[PDB]
Amino acid sequence: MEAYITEMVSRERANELEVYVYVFPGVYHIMRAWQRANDLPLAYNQHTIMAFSPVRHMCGYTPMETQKRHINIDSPFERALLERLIKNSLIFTAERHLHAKRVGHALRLNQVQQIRQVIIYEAIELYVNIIENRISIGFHLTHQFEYVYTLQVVHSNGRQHYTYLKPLCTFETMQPQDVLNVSKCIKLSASKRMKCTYRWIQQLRAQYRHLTFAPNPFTIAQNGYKLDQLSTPKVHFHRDYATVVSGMKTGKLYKGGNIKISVLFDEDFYLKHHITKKDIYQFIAVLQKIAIAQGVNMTISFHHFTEEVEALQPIFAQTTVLAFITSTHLSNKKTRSYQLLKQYFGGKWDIASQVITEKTIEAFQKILHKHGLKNFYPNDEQHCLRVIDVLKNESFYYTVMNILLGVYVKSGIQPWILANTTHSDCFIGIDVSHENGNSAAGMMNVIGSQGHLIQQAPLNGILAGEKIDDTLLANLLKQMIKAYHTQFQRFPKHITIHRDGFWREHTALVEKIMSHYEITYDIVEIIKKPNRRMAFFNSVDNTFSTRQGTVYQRGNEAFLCATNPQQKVGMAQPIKIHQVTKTLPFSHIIEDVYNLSFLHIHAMNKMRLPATIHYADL
Repeated sequence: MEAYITEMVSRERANELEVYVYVFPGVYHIMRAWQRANDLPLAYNQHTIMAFSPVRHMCGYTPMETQKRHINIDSPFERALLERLIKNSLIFTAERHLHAKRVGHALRLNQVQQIRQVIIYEAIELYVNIIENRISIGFHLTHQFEYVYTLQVVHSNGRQHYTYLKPLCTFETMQPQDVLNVSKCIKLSASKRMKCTYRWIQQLRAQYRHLTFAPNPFTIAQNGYKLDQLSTPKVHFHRDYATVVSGMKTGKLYKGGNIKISVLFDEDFYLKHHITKKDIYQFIAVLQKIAIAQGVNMTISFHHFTEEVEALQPIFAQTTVLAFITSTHLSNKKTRSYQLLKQYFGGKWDIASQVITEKTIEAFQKILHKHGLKNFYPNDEQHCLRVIDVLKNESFYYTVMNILLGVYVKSGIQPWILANTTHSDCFIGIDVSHENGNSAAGMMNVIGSQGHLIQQAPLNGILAGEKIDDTLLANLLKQMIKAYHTQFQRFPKHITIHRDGFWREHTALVEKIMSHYEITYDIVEIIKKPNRRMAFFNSVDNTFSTRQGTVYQRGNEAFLCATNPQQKVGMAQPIKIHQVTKTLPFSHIIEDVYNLSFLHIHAMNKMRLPATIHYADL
């Protein structure tokens, strides 16, 4: 089985709820005075105050008018007020009958764990919306942290935020060793999460009276959603391969080439860890043999380095660098080497995935010893081939590719593309945030039908949810259209614009440009943190399971599950898709979004976002 969602819809339409409305000649103290007395939930907007029951024993003030009415469906002012009132009523009943506590933006609800000096509480988060005259409540389960020791530049007291008597607990203020334990403890499975949410939510509705729900309101059939299953697209290496892994194991890359590498080796591998010199040569020979088997000619240049004579680019000058550095120095963020590596890689790249550390060398030695191939000449072809064949069937194999792909993207190499064209012809992506959602430097990408990059331009400013300037947006759109025209000798007939976040730009300018060049277009918003979860329920074994490529569709909104994570990492996080323009069918939009996410050419494991809004810097 049964599709589920962390959502629930009441059987009472928003225009059949009777409310008391008071108008005053915005006002904030009036609500507080009326809420302290008579102990009732309220809401306000501007000078208007809305409540569910008639207020009695007023502290003061004389409203211009008092009414017992319904609301106006078409009034944007009377809908946000009712949403606020419903959310406040839910918080009221949760805080009274369920003993929850309003902290920050969520409600602490119970106790789960304590690690060292940190208590971990589970907090529920509620969202109320009015869509097609129906009230829908969505909810999320998160975790909040609190230090246990009391004081004998930021301070906090429960919900009271005296930020500048115990201190606050945040990921920024965590100790280096506490982060790993906290992240491990926060991890929850699909069944644990989707049962802990449902238990508390269905306890909430037992003590609620203003709205009524079905006995089983969490099924997607009770929410107006429609289920869809999407097939996995094929990829192209030199023919049609069903899976990326199969192509990487027994295929030739889409584009080859030659690479000159300035290998960066740290001396600490010898002074402290006692690693033999020939081991580095053996590892490099293995990598070169694999690359030559893939059709890429890795050519070696070593560069034993320390902190002297850095002078910005130390010895590399924006060339491809193979990194050898100890994990103990990698963990230390204060080290200049880690900062330089981050600057060379960028925000999108993860530092620890493409860097060879002593742990990788130790695993290579363990494999070599355990298979009786610890002594082989690097220059011997048969020995290297046997080592490759041994490593092909191990779990270490992935790691090797995580390095090779790492030096393939940065060297202007395209490993694979899509084997079939999408429904649209060109994709323009505007990425102004990290993968989790936190803001970062902006980037505009242009992608063809089968996923090959066309153009890429930086975007400055846009620090926090700001509309892009009209002049800059027009210049960028014209530049990308001209780039496509130059490369393809034509003009696109359909362009999809993927936006990271909410669309705040001037749609009239886009319409004018598209009509000037006679190009049809669509605008789609992708939300990376929908704060929702989706799963299937099996009653025979009574568990919840997430299946990759699953679509829930309602109106012009959709939820997409595009990953299949293991039970060890956690639970799959969905993607929200919203269509603004109505030019193309929305199912085709969802399918294109799903297909563009199979272009994780930077890493061996599948990514969550489409490549339009998740792409490396050049």
